[PDB]
Amino acid sequence: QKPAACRCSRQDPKNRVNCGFPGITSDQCFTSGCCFDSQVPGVPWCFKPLPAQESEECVMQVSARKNCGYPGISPEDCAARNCCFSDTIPEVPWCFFPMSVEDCHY
Repeated sequence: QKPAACRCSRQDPKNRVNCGFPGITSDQCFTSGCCFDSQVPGVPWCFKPLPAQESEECVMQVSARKNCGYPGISPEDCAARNCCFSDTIPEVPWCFFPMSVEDCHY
């Protein structure tokens, strides 16, 4: 169902991964659980969204993560400094700064 904007907004157009069959409409794309955008040329207009998070300020591409914790920092201690926490991808910052959800459009 319509992924929230930052899951869409926050991806680099060159890293979009196709979603939907070809000629799928805005609505079918969004309701397929993907992102529609018809303003950037040359890239998929119906693409898969970023993995969600509890807060949308924490949603970005793994590479845009700036470290905010330290090896082993607890999810509780990571929250105390008002940082995001995500232990799903290995070998990247599990505690990183969030980014103000505002750049986030469709």
